[PDB]
Amino acid sequence: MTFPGDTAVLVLAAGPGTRMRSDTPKVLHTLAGRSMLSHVLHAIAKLAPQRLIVVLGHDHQRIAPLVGELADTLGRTIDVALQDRPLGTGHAVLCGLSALPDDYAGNVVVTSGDTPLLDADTLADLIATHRAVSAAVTVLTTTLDDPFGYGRILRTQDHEVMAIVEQTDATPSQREIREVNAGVYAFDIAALRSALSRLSSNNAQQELYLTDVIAILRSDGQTVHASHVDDSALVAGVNNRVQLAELASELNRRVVAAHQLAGVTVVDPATTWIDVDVTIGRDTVIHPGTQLLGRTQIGGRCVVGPDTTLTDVAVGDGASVVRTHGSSSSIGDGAAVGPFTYLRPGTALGADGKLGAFVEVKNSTIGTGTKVPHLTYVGDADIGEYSNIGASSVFVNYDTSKRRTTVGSHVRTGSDTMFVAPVTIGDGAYTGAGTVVREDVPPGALAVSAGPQRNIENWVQRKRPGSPAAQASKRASE
Amino acid sequence: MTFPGDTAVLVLAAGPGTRMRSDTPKVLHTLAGRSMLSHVLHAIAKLAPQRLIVVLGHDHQRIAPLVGELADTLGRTIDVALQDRPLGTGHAVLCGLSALPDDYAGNVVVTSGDTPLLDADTLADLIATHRAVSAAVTVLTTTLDDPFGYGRILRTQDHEVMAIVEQTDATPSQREIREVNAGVYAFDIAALRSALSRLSSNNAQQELYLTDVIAILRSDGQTVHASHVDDSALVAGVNNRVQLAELASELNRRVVAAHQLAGVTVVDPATTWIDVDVTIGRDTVIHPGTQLLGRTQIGGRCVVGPDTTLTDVAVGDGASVVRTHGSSSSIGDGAAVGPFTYLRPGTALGADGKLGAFVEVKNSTIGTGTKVPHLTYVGDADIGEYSNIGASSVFVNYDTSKRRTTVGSHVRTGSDTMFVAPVTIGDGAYTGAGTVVREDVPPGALAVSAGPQRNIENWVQRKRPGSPAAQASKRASE
Amino acid sequence: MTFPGDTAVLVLAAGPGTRMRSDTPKVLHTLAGRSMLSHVLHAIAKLAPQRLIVVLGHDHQRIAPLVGELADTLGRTIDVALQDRPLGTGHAVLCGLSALPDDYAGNVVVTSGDTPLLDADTLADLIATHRAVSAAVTVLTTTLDDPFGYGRILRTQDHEVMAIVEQTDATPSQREIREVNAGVYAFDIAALRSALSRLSSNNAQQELYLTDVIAILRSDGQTVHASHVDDSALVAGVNNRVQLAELASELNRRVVAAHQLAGVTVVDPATTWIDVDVTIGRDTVIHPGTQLLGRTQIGGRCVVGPDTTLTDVAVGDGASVVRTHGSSSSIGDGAAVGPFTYLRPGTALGADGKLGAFVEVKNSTIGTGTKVPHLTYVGDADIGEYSNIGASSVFVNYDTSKRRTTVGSHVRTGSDTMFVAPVTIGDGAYTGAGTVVREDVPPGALAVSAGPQRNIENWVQRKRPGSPAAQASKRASE
Ligand SMILES: CC(=O)N[C@H]1[C@@H](OP(=O)(O)OP(=O)(O)OC[C@H]2O[C@@H](n3ccc(=O)[nH]c3=O)[C@H](O)[C@@H]2O)O[C@H](CO)[C@@H](O)[C@@H]1O
Ligand SMILES: CC(=O)N[C@H]1[C@@H](OP(=O)(O)OP(=O)(O)OC[C@H]2O[C@@H](n3ccc(=O)[nH]c3=O)[C@H](O)[C@@H]2O)O[C@H](CO)[C@@H](O)[C@@H]1O
Ligand SMILES: CC(=O)N[C@H]1[C@@H](OP(=O)(O)OP(=O)(O)OC[C@H]2O[C@@H](n3ccc(=O)[nH]c3=O)[C@H](O)[C@@H]2O)O[C@H](CO)[C@@H](O)[C@@H]1O
Repeated sequence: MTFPGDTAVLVLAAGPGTRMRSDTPKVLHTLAGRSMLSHVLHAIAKLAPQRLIVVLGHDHQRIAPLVGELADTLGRTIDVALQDRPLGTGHAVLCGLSALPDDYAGNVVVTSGDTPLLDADTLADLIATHRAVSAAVTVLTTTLDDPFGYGRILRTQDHEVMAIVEQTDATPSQREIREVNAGVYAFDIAALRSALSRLSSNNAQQELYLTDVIAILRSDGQTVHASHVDDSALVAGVNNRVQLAELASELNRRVVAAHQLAGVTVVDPATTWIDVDVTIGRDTVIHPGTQLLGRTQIGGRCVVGPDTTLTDVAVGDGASVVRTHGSSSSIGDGAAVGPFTYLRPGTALGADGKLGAFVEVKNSTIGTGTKVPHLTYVGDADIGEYSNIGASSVFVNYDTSKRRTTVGSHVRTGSDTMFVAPVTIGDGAYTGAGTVVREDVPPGALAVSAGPQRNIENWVQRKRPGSPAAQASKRASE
Repeated sequence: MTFPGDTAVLVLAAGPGTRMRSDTPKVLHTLAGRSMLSHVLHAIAKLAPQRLIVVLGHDHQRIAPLVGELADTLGRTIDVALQDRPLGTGHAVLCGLSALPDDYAGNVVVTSGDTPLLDADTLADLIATHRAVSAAVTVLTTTLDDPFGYGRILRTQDHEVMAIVEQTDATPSQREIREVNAGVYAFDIAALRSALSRLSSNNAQQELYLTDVIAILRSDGQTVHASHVDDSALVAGVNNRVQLAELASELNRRVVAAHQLAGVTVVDPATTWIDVDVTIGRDTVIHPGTQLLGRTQIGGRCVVGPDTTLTDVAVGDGASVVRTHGSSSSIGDGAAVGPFTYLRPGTALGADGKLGAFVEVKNSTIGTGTKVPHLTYVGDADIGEYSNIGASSVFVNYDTSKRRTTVGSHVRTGSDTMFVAPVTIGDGAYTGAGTVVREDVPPGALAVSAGPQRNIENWVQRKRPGSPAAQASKRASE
Repeated sequence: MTFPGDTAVLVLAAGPGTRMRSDTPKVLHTLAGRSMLSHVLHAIAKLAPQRLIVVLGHDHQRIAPLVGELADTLGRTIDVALQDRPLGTGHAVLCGLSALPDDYAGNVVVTSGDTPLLDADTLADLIATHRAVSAAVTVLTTTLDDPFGYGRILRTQDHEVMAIVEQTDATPSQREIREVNAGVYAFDIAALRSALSRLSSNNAQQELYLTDVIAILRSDGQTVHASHVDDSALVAGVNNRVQLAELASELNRRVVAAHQLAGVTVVDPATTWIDVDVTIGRDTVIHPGTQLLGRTQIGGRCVVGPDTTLTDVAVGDGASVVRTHGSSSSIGDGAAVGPFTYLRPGTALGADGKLGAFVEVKNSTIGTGTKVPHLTYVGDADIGEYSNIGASSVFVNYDTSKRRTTVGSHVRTGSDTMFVAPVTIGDGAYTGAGTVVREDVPPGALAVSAGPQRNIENWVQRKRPGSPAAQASKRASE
């Protein structure tokens, strides 16, 4: 942050990713609310290289679209190079180069589409070191407890880099090496072209190994330079779903920490999932088993969770959102939502409103200070202020009617009222318990439909004789 | 996988397990859906020894039954040796031997009933090494950060094994040894009998230590061989509930990983509990706070969780099961269940069906494409296809009547309908909101019981004067 | 446990705690159900020093009250020293000394208000070592992977302590030191006064560093002694919310372990939060995603969770409390609560009672063997024994009426009954489904209000023509 020039970045993304066992292209799997690809491109764009090229393989029609979207989001131009068949990483670099002017003179940085955690600094350091050491190729390495599967970096006691050897081609002895190839490079474009031209597919994998390039350039008498990255997580890639979840977990730790340091109490970081676009205000407390997803925004002094999932929800200041499942909705200041509350898209709850337990709202607006405390569904309706919706009620329209039920302010509807849409209820109106409202109700009016209660006096003895409820017999002689 | 012959396995399980502080025999505590005992016997049977014997103690009537069950499940014969009083591990081995022909000539492998994670390879390697080194006794060891409580393996600089010393009998110096006895052995039966005969109870515990046997056989000039196990977890035992939860956690990690590698996305492995018999199809996504228990089976391309608990539930392909608690039930392809949904035993939901929020179903069948979206209980009933059960409804029978309410296809029942079982509703029937159905309803018919809505016009002012709902007064002059 | 005399303890708590980014004083943030301050004072009081003094800063009116409360709770006297401005830790010690008689002769122990995990032993060892070594000052140290931010303890090869150097004032070389100052001290009061008098504010922070005192006393030719604490967590302090959550997590591990060792099965310790005052009986099983808060007490042989949150709830023996959110309530032996159940303050559920799914109770008593199984709200009411409250019902009073609805024993109320408070229902009474009870109901009586079901026979064809529910047409010709 930022890059020099002219710098061109290739992002290899044309591998089959068979180890994911997925019918969804590897780079499109997500963590923290962005696909791996989106993560990679966001970091790269922040460095603003002259050219940004994504090498894609056979399923490129499924991916190029996303790339164009990111191009626009990122305010820049991102090109696509094709590689019909995965003949190797080296071959992929060729294809990606084919999208540069044959006379390109800038540095060529190579990275992968499956390293979500890679950051601006690590890249900027990479090129900087590459220029300082006047290297023909610079390669990022890191050390792993288990180096299995990755390229072993061969050094002489000199610490001089000799070559990179793949897991498949390595000897048992070489496999003990725990310093591995990160797969992030900086090249002198001419040396890169030269070296690539000479690759051979005589491998355990019979492919064209981009990694062979550090060996040919050693042998060319060129400057070959490795650069160790300590924070190995930054350089970690995703080849299967085990590694996906580990990177997800690790990214999540960093996002949660940042929030904690900015004044957010997270009781249980290991159990609080927060996407990268989420914002949270000061002195807010998040309880365990909570996930805040998409573009969710929480104000200050809120209490969220436990066991709460919010996608693209906006929460004002001083609100409580407990054991709630919700998406695309707004909760105003000092509102109380939960526990056991479901908000569907389109829900807007005003300041000091209350959505209680076993309440669901979809596409509804609920005015300041209004309470829907119990066992109620509110669909496609607008409610006013300081009203009180009785328990066990339902606002529903049997459709595709786009007419909305309307309820005024200071209303008090009775337990078990069914509102058949579309209907209009006036300010300070009441409804009787067990009322079916099919007709508008005037301000100050009382709507009712329930019949009068009648008592059948010795009914249990007569029509349920001998039962335990022959405890009426006990009660009588007492 | 598999074993040589003749090989006889003793499983010591006759200890009191006092450190569990439980009124339930240690080996019967569970993890990942099997008792420790069931885990142990499953691994052993896979190796198919000639003889399999379980030594049990005083509460053997509570355990022998389970053993016979496992015998049948495992397709083999498992014997029981008794040890009335826990006089020691050595003594337990005697008792277990008493169930072999006095002239038994095979190798005797000894293991414990409290090591759930022990695997086939570790055992097969054990006997193999025992035969190769022509050992009189071979003993599995491993190294622990905290070796507290376990037998210290004493070696000379030779790496030669000299003896095993128990925590209780060890010196402060010996206690620093971090290589410990795993309690898994292979014996030459004759040397074992010989050695056991000579044990003495002159201990800190005043018991007959099976471990003394490696010392007497050293002194006998017999071949004594230790075999180190690196993956210490495999050899970890459960003596208290701290260790139980650690092994549970570790087993769970391995089960989740396997699923991830086979193409299942688990967002949060630390918070996803999956029993050993559960199956999950490709590209399925499991969200945090989910447990899949018993013989639950999930198809492909499903979304399960967050906060979902399924025991013996079957889920087709492309289904969503979110914030659901359920057991012994089936959810067909493309069905949507949750959030906040409860399925009790006997529930069968057809393809493309929907069980919504704050819905409970027990012992009911629900046809293809049928929706029960809100606040409804469906008990002991059968519903047809493409129907729509209105919110806030109840299907209940006041019993022990085994007659089932029946609802046809393309039905649309109105909000707040109570169905008193047993009743039959015909295809394309409707019910009015707030209807109590006690009588059959013919196809194409409309059932209703609710009264007409009536409005009492200035009622709030008259019977609740001065209230905030004197906002009718405001409304009138506006 | 216990302390010698005369021993005086100063608790520094007058720092601004800016790194918390909180409008709530650092020492008042909580973990495991106690503020850091309450944790600190509880441990100190258990040692019973002659004098206990808390140094507070500008917001002391917000804290001194809590201190007085703890004074009473702890059965002792705790004084407050003021320090108007945070001029440094050394300066804070002065202020705290100002609350001792000018001729005080006892030892002075200094500790911080932000070290929740500090235990009795570590303190008792501190003074004991201080007296043994006849030290003028003894200082607790510990070793950290990341020593960032803490005072580096400078030793000569002698292991002799030379000085403590702060992060801000340390050299890059000194910063590599990973042995750090714990900020827990024991002093000879005279040497302490002497040394403090000579402090200088010529610092990177330009403050009066209590830490300089170990240097002046070295230079005084006094005895200076460091004491290493291995369990670094005991000596860990909270300066930001990252460290808060880590200590919370670590404390929680220790509390859960203790319970496990006393015979409580916790399936998932990392996901089970248990406050310090909670009690749990033998053979109880706690499932993942559970938090037991405040003074919650669980009997024996219970099943609690998953996804259960209890604050100050009392649970008898053999009860199941599953996916329940509850506070200030009681659940009797063998009761079944959940899943998806909400208990508000004042709820008392008798033995063998059942609160089912999507049920909420507030301030209500529910007799032995009574069942409220589905979709019901029970507010401010008293129910008798072996009754059965039908699904989809509501007990609610439209208020501030303190009269309580009353229901007798062996009652069976029908699905969709609304009870308008206050009302009285007699033993063995029944209610019809869809009944609005506004009037008392006599024993053995049947209350009803619902109208008779009527059928409109070809209604779908007539008033919804062409619809899919023209499957009545199909049904007719079949
Ligand atoms: C380059 C090589 O020989 N091996 C390196 C490669 O191993 P590894 O075998 O992991 O390389 P992959 O097969 O993951 O591919 C690396 C990147 O190149 C892409 N790709 C691969 C082949 C292809 O024909 N087209 C294509 O675009 C992949 O989509 C991926 O984005 O990366 C590791 C870091 O994670 C390094 O330690 C290895 O030394
Ligand atoms: C055998 C011995 O002296 N000590 C070993 C024993 O310690 P440890 O003291 O853990 O042995 P336990 O008391 O757990 O018993 C070991 C096994 O033998 C059974 N049992 C024990 C006593 C008895 O009289 N009857 C009986 O059947 C127990 O149920 C258990 O299945 O196992 C440890 C491994 O976990 C080893 O490191 C110790 O060196
Ligand atoms: C004392 C000092 O120079 N540095 C020590 C201080 O660092 P550190 O910089 O962490 O010290 P803090 O600023 O946290 O304050 C330490 C304690 O003293 C209190 N306080 C501080 C300043 C003040 O003017 N008034 C006041 O009461 C704080 O509220 C806190 O309770 O504690 C660390 C342990 O956590 C040690 O490793 C450092 O060597």
